[PDB]
This record gives sequence, C-alpha cells and structure tokens, in this order.
Amino acid sequence: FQGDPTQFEERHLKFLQQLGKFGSVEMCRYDPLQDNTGEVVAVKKLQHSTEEHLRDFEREIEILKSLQHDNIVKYKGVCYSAGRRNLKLIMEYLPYGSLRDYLQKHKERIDHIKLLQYTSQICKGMEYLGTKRYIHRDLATRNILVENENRVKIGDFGLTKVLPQDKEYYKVKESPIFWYAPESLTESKFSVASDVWSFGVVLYELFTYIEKSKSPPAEFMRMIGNDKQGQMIVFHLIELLKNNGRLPRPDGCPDEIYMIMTECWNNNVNQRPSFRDLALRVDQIRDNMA
Ligand SMILES: Nc1nc(Nc2ccc(S(N)(=O)=O)cc2)nn1C(=O)c1c(F)cccc1F
Repeated sequence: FQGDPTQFEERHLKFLQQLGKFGSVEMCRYDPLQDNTGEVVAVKKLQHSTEEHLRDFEREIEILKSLQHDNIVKYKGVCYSAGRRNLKLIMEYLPYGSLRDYLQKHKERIDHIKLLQYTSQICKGMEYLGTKRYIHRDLATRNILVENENRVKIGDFGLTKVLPQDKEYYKVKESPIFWYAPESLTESKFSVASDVWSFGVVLYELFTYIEKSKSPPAEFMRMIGNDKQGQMIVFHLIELLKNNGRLPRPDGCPDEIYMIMTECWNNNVNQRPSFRDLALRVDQIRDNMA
C-alpha cells in the first residue's frame, strides 16, 4: 500500500466535476464528516486499467509522493476504491488548470513580468526534480498548472523516469516529438539536458501566448511542410533539428529571452545550461528591470 488506505475512503470522495485528460482527472471533495464537505482535491484515474498501465500508475504515484516543492503539484494520498481493488491518485486542485489554457483564457492578466515569473518557478521546480535524479520527459505548458496569478506548479508526472545509479541518461524502450531533444528523437535518450530542451520549448510557448498557428507543432509543420504525413514528418524534423533549424522568435519576445531559448536548443547536450543557470538568469533579468 503506497498510501494509507484509510486516508481517502471512496465513500467520502464526492464527485464535483470532470477535468479531462495522461489518464483521466476529476475534481472531488473529500467529505468525511457526514455533509460537512471539506477539502477539494483532484483525483487521477486510469482510462484503460491494464496491468502495465497500473504499474506505470504506481510508478507515477511513487514519483509524486516523493516530491515536496512550492512549484510541484502536491501529493495528498491514494484512494483504494472498488473495495480496495482499484487505484486512484489524490493531489491538490489548481483552480486555473493548465498553463496553456490559462494563457489562452486569461490574457487580460498576463504580461511579460508574469511570464518571467512562471519561467523562474518552472526552473526551480525542475531543479528540485533534478535533485531527485528524475527526468520529467514531458515538459509543456499543458502539463504545468496554475494555482493563481503568481504561482505555477509542474504536474503530470506520468512519463517521469528515474535515472540509473551509474548513468546520466535514461534510455526509454517503450510521444510529444515537437518538444523532444534531437538525441531523444534519434536515440530515445532522456536526461536533465533533454528536459532543458523541452523547457526552451516551454519558454517559446509562454512568449507565443499560444495564439493561432504559433504552437510548436503548427510552427514545425509550417517549416517542414503541411503536405507531409507519417514518419517522414519525424524524419524531416530530425534533419531540421540536426542543422540548426529552430522555432522562430515569437512576436514581441525580447532578444534575451530568445537567446535563452536558443541556448536551451543546443544540439550539444553538455553545452545546454542547467536549470540553476536558467533560474538565476531569469531572476536576474526580472530583478534588473525598473
Ligand atoms: N491536479 C490538477 N488540478 C487541475 N486543475 C484544473 C484542470 C482543468 C480545468 S478545466 N476543465 O480546463 O477548466 C480546471 C482546473 N488539474 N490537475 C491535474 O492534475 C490535470 C493535469 F495535470 C492535466 C490534465 C488535467 C488535469 F486535471
């Protein structure tokens, strides 16, 4: 039993709202005291409850339970529903959903200052994750959640891997390709540096405000050619990335931010900056402003 089986009993986990999809997440209220209501929580469940999917779910639960950081979604427990013959993950509920939907829905309260604040908080969450030798493998604005105007948190650790003891990279043997590093596309090798590449893509997303056709997939398809389909796309992408093909500077994006993006988008793995470098640089850019 990963979590205390009495902490969240299914008879008191009341449904409130469906939140969407790597599995499926609901909004619930844990109401132990008759109808006193209580804590609002997010509940993740599986969509195709197979043995392999449930083992991956166990791995994700173990990853999330070991994390305690201001920019990481809080683990709260596990609910063993269906007479303790099923497994559901309990975490905190962030009211404003994904950072992508937040940038699309609430543009009235978002500016460059907020974008740099979110960038820094993501960097610090990733530093914390690297201290655990975890590789998130899926850094994207859709997987970063907004608690309020001033706080974002890294979530969706379904693809997260633990680095081997004597290896600085993890080789996956079983895909958001437009967020992948070239070595991830060509060798299935994932590391902190590939997470830094995906973070560069995340910064691009932030400074595009995710407008029409400005997304990394649409931009990469426009550069590759919308006439192509299938593995050929991937092929072109790899070739495109091998010879310095990059996403363009978003409109209104400062040249220093795009320089950070391009430094993250280095084909040389060891030349990409660390998350500590990136957090320090972003915070100094914020602090040096008037
Ligand atoms: N823990 C958590 N809280 C939320 N808040 C949320 C999400 C969506 C909306 S909505 N229907 O677009 O307006 C509103 C509030 N999500 N969340 C998750 O783990 C989560 C995730 F990581 C990815 C996808 C879905 C999730 F649910």
